[PDB]
Amino acid sequence: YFQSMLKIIDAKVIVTCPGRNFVTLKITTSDGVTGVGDATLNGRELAVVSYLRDHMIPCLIGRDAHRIEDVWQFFYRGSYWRGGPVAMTALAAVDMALWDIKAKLAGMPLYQLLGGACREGVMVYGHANGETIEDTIAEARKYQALGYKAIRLQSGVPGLPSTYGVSGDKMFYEPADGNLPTENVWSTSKYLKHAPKLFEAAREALGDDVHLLHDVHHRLTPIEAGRLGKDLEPYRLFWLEDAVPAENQAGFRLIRQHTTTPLAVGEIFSHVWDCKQLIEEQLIDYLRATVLHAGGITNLRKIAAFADLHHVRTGCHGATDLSPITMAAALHFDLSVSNFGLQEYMRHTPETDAVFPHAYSYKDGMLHPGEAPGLGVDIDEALAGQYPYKRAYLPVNRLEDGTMYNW
Amino acid sequence: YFQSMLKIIDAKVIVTCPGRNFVTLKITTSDGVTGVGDATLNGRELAVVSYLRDHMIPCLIGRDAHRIEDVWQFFYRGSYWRGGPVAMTALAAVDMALWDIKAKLAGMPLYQLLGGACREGVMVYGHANGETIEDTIAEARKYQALGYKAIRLQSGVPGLPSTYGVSGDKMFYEPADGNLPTENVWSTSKYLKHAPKLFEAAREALGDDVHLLHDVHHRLTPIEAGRLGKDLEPYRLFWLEDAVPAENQAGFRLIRQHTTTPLAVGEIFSHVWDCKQLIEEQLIDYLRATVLHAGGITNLRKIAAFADLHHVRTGCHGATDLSPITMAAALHFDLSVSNFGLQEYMRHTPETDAVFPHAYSYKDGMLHPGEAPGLGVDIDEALAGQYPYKRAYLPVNRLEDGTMYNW
Amino acid sequence: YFQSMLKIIDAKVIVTCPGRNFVTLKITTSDGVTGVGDATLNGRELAVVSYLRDHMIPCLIGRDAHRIEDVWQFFYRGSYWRGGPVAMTALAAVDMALWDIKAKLAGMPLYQLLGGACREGVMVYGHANGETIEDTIAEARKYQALGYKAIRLQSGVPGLPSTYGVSGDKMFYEPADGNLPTENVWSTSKYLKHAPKLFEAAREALGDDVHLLHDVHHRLTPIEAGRLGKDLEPYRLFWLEDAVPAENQAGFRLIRQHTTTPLAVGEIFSHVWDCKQLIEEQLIDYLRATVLHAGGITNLRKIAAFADLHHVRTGCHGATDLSPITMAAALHFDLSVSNFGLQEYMRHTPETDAVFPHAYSYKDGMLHPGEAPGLGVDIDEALAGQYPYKRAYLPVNRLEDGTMYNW
Amino acid sequence: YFQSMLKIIDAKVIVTCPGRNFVTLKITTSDGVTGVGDATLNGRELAVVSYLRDHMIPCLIGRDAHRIEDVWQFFYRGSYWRGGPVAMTALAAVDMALWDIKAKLAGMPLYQLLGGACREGVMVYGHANGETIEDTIAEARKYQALGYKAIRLQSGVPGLPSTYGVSGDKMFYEPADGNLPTENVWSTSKYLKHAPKLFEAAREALGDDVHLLHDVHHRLTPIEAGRLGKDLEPYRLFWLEDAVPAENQAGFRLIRQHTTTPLAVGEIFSHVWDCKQLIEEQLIDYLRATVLHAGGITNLRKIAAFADLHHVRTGCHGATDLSPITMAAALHFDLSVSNFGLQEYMRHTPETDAVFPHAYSYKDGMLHPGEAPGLGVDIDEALAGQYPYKRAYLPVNRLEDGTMYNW
Ligand SMILES: [Cl-]
Ligand SMILES: [Cl-]
Ligand SMILES: [Cl-]
Ligand SMILES: [Cl-]
Ligand SMILES: [Cl-]
Ligand SMILES: [Cl-]
Ligand SMILES: [Cl-]
Ligand SMILES: [Cl-]
Ligand SMILES: [Cl-]
Ligand SMILES: [Cl-]
Ligand SMILES: [Mg+2]
Ligand SMILES: [Mg+2]
Ligand SMILES: [Mg+2]
Ligand SMILES: [Mg+2]
Repeated sequence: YFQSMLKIIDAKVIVTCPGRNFVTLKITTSDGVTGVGDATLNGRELAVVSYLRDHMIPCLIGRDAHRIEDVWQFFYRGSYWRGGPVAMTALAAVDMALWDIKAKLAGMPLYQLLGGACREGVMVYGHANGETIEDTIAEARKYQALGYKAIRLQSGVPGLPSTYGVSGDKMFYEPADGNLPTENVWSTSKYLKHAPKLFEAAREALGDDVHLLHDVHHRLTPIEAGRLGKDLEPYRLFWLEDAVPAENQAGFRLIRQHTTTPLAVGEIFSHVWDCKQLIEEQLIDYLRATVLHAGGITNLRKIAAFADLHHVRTGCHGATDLSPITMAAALHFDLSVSNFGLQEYMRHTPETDAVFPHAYSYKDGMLHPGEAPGLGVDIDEALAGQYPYKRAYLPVNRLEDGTMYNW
Repeated sequence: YFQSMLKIIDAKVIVTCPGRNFVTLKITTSDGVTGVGDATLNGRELAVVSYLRDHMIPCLIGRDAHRIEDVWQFFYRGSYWRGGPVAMTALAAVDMALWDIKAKLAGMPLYQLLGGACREGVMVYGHANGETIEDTIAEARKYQALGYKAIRLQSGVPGLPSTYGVSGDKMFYEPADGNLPTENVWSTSKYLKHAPKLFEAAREALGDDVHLLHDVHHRLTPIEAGRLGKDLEPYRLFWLEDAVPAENQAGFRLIRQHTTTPLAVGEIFSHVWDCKQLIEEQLIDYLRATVLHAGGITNLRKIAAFADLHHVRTGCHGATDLSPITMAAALHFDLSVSNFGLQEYMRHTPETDAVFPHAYSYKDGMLHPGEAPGLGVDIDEALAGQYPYKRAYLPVNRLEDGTMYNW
Repeated sequence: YFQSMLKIIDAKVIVTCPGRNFVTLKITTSDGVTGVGDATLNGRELAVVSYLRDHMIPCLIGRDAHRIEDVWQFFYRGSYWRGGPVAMTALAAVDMALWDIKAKLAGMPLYQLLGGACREGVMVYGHANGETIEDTIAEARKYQALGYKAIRLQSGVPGLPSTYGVSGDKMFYEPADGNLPTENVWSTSKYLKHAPKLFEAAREALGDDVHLLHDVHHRLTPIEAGRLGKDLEPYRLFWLEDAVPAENQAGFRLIRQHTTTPLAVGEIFSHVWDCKQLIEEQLIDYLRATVLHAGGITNLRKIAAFADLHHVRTGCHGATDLSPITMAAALHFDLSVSNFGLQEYMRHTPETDAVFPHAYSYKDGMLHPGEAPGLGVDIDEALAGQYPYKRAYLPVNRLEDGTMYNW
Repeated sequence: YFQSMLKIIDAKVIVTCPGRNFVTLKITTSDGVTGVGDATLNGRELAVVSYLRDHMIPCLIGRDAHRIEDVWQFFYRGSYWRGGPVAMTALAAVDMALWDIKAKLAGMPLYQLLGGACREGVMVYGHANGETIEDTIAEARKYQALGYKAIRLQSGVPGLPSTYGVSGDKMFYEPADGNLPTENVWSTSKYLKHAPKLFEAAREALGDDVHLLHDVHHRLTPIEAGRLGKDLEPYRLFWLEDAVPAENQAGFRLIRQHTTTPLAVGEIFSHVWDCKQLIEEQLIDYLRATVLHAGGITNLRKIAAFADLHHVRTGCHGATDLSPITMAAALHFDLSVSNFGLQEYMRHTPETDAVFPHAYSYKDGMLHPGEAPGLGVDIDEALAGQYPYKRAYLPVNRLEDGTMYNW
């Protein structure tokens, strides 16, 4: 035998909007084996397109496709300016595509390369939202009837025109809805009094077996989050998510000091450095970082092993802005990681599913990555060409006095 | 006078199964004085048999039997690969047997060498289990009627086919029941809601004088354990045991931060290094490490003196898989240690008692080691020969999704 | 496609002594694909044989061979008594054999599953020993002439009959040489004055390009190690190894405080818990834990990712008591791990190489795992049968006054 | 068999001055077996006499002599006002006498009850003092010629009439020489410049094999001690003792930060609380606390086990004001403790040896406790009656300006 080099002979970025924007990388190797990776960065999509097309891809051509770790370190260190959502999301696409290729050459679904199956499927949660508590609870009943064992509840705040998680969309939430960003208004005090009522009513209506989750969406200070967690303790939430802006990781110390409600954070994190203190101080229970926005399978696996030393479990973000390619990768990761916690699942539109055909599927409150070789996913480029990019921004949020705040 | 060397002239390992597996070491010295030690490691018994027969014993022959500490350091450091349950359990058998010999030469029950009696007897707890709370409480009444001042309560979790501590055995629990390991299924959420009801009903039925204990059996995360401890505070438990897997000792910081329910851990520990942080940070109230699995009388005494600097008391593990030889040693230790907390007591079968005749006995919620010279215990080798080894494993435990978990 | 279960249909333990004792596990799957793992625990070999044969293997038969992580967690948690050198070495054999199988099914050398190659080969060091400094330096010149870029130097201590690393063996050191353990005598003060002279002369003779290493072999206290490190600073050692017994991990704080000589430790570690504090406090530069004694490829990879957060690099132990099966596994690991530091290499005897035929090879100061599918190694069972087990112990070490000490 | 109570039927305190003051406790049990303990508190002797005669002894009469630990806790907790040199020295006499009795009943020298021998004898150091460096070195040569492997050096400080350790006594130092306390004058600056010259010359004259020690005698601040330790590093002292007054245990942090010279402290300590921080922070290498002044065999053993977790070794104080009864006890302790470091040995006068006949003896730089049953020591009461108490105080020390300072 000889070392086999499978050269990368081509790599391209495809942009499509089958209901929302998605950016995809497709790598082709010498013998025609291809791999794809998601590179979608909601609301800043084209920055990642240029990062890939104009800078990374020309360095990728002609490389040995087998050298996954080396390529990862090459782009991570070689950019000189290190990390960040654009670079790490661009790197995630490369990593996903190379692991797709690796598993195809091995003749196995990717999870078999990552340690094999640790569970029979991946528990998911869906998204119950409504303008009132009553509407939110009605939506949650539908998720129960659908076999979901875990449900995130989000309700409008009385006295506020809008809040995170509440829209006309039922089976998903699709926030990037402005040709310019939608402006929202916020009151912490109104929200803090209301949230516990939501869960009080929800437990009464829905019973104790179902797992209930809530996303604070970055809107509190640590002492307010400690209070909110404490008020929510009687309802035993599965997690309370993104309670406070987390750049200052020590901010979670006060929360942890004042409540036993479990804490989750990090859908926006792009590297281990965004959560190292959170994890090593046991300040959170679930890490929400994803293969898409934190640098691929390669990096998320490393982070998850670190998390497992500190009683932290995975709770990967799963909003519609992560394409089916991310979902495939995420599911191979979730099926094989020992310290799995929960997987978010917002349904994509039928058009998105058709552009990104995949083997994964839902059954009885669980997703499963399927048994096809590779990620078990691809892009239909002809169909993708029928849905041109359309600019869309995430909303922003301001205080009652106009102060710029967190959405 | 001259230094007297009492040479070890023989040492052998006897395996017997008078109801369950037991491994025993018997050392003979030049003048015929013998000592025995327990070497039983539930579910991995024969690994310790080989560790002793094939490696340790040949180094033991011809040594001065008086040099207890030196022999201890010889095997502990000399194995090169240090500690671990197999090695420390093997070393525990040696240490117990040498202390048996030492006390016999001194003409005294062992506790007289270890500082003398500090109490009139050793308070014990027994094991009330039942499929329902009602059955568990009925079992606890029987223990009260038997004079037990302390009782561990364990109840089935509704919606779960089985849980730790609950079986058809009443006066004891005998888990190693599989020719292969029994698989169990687990739900933390079902358990967390149920456990407090058990103790609410138990206090109402049983009154406030009796000490009530609970064994979580490794199944929670620190934040869940903090919650469970908090929910149990109104019932004033004597201890809440093995709340979380303890390899990461800092994990107990969150528990201690959120509850005043007293904490116990460590039946599986094999050395001081498994609990040094727990003790020095005052993260626990009772250490459950035993003479059998943490390296004998010599080492447990050292650990207990360290524990006494930090308000930690002994709460030695006492399941049926510790033979009467361990029980004898444990009782000499418990009677003489100043910072004694409680001793676990599961009754052995009549056949086990006959194979291991002993002076210790139960009366009015207490055990006492007896006044015979030595440990006050021996093995009847002829009777032991009538009960051949039979393979039996401890159960395992998995989450609802198949994830490998803690039993 | 369907989930493919490749059942384990057989597993056996083979013991052989082609120059020294080796224990091997061989797993056979339904279609005849086999994998092997090393289970050798120097000086306590047969304890691991029984741990595997009598307890683990019967649980292994009929399992899905693809489920590597699940099997790992099954044995690690399921033993109930957790970790320890016997259990983790037994588990390492299972893990190595399953990864061998996985890579064979994938049609790839194992390193391709673990991230691909990160380097063109694996830098090694050899072992220069001699009774005097002059003899040690003469031996080091031979290693230089052999293309070794890194060399460990160990010299006799004047006034002491023997010391670690110094024997009649030149291309390797084979300590387990007693039908009972050889007793050695030790003086720290003689050693502390002498070691720096060794390296002073060595730099003068050998130049500055070559990497020089030293193994303290557990013999100092932290303040003595700080002094020794300081005295060695002018000679810029690659690492100073096992300076102090490391059960108390905080012991390395004083060393780190007083010297910039790089530190390595952990050939004896069996799990991440033996080094978590060392790593997270940046108290060491190289972790010496191995796939053999710390629970296989699966676990060492996890530990290495943790190490990479803290500037720690791998420096895997490589003495002759790790069989060629471990070496193969270690090399696949070393080639693919990003934070590689150095690999120890003691040459095996020709008879050992013949019993364990392998693809890895040495060239110009580097080893390379080779490109065969799997680990690239196997056992020749017929030849192995010609070399029956022969009992052999590691030496022990005592102070000048007889006190039991560290070898 | 029945529990045997050996009642204490009498206990008395004998005061004698065979060269210096000694206080002794003698306990008699029902069958005539007796035990003795030292209660000497240099310079405050009669306070301990009254503490015993007037308060403790009447509570002792009629107690079970076998209950060593219980008696210890009885006096330690029961005094209400806890610890202190008077109470703990009084308690030490009781503990020594009870352990003497216990070993006599067992028919063994005491070390056999405390774990057996860990070494062939107990390394000691003697006391070289002189007015000049030259005289000090001349005295050290005599100790070498006597087979001492370790020697404390103390020299006069030029420009100062006197300093600690320097007197007309050669084989010992006998400071309590005032019918009122002798006043001394002190200059730290003169001392700091001089001490390193002493050891520079001493190494040159005496060679590198011999262990050299120095007693700072409480006279520096931490930053000065750090400097002195640093200046002494080239001469590799065995220890630097009592560098700073140690009530503030954190004071040793600065020393440890600035020097690798090993540190010893604690001849004056009366309980574990005087050194818990020193030990747990690894701020010292040798604990100097003794069986006499820190509460007997029972308590020193506990402290030594704690010390062994932190790389601390025993370095028991051994000045002439500890009677041969303490020396006997100390030697049984030193022979049997695993983490032994060194034992101080100042020779008693011939008259003292005759009043306190004993089995221990010196040979080749070592003491050995002997093989007689018990402590191997007694008091000759008739001879003791020939040497009436004579008041004698320890010296005091003041700064050049009159400021009260530390002797
Ligand atoms: Cl493109
Ligand atoms: Cl509402
Ligand atoms: Cl046997
Ligand atoms: Cl082990
Ligand atoms: Cl019930
Ligand atoms: Cl076999
Ligand atoms: Cl030499
Ligand atoms: Cl009197
Ligand atoms: Cl006092
Ligand atoms: Cl002078
Ligand atoms: Mg969110
Ligand atoms: Mg338990
Ligand atoms: Mg080594
Ligand atoms: Mg002194």
